[PDB]
Amino acid sequence: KLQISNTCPDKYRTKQEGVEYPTAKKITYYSKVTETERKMNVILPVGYDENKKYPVVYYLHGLMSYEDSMLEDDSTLAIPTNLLKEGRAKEMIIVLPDVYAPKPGTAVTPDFNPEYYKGYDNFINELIEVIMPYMEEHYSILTGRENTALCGFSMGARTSLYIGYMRSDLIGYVGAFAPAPGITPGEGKHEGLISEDEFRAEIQPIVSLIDCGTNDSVVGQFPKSYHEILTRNNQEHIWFEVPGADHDWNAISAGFYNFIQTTFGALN
Repeated sequence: KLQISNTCPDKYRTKQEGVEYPTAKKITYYSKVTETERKMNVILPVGYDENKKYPVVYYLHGLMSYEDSMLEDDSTLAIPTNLLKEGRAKEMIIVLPDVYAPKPGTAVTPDFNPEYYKGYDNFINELIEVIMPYMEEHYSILTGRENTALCGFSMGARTSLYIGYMRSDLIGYVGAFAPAPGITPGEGKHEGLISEDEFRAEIQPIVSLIDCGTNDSVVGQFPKSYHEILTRNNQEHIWFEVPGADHDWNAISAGFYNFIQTTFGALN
């Protein structure tokens, strides 16, 4: 079945000569959840045909530079196309949200702190009440958990795990690349979104995947702790480490490379 690569080969995370890659279009929309105008990038597949329907991956940034964050390295645009060429991924639509979606009147400046993190926690409502309906009503998409993936980096990865397990009925594929502390209680001090024994779902993700560099200076051993908790709870998932990598694009690209090989039935 799947052969997990601890490191992403350069050929897949970089744009190859003579290959066409998809492009991002920035969408401005209104959110009834934040009561503000917001933005997201939508990346349609090459040769997008409105007479076909496509599965969707939502890819969540961490504390970086909002919806453009995951375009800073070419792995996001390159990996799905490069796999597709070898028959190793499905055609898909990629959405890059602005994940910081605080309730009205509660926005604070970015801080590695639970108060700022509340706006990431609220993204569950932005995704389900605003962005998913936006995508269904503006693009030719396949709906349902078998056609819906959610992945992210750092605070975006914590948020992907949280939404992926709390709403596994909507999300079939969950990818967490170096997830941040605080889904569960841990030591600043995180009181936890949920208890360790609560970190599970009544319906399993089709694929759940977590990676981390072995030298991550920002989230440390918290991804491994999530691996350990999910194991204790028999929530099957893929866990792997990226040798020598820090909180960086080597860890992210290895995560996205392995994740996209699994999404939407690509392994058959």
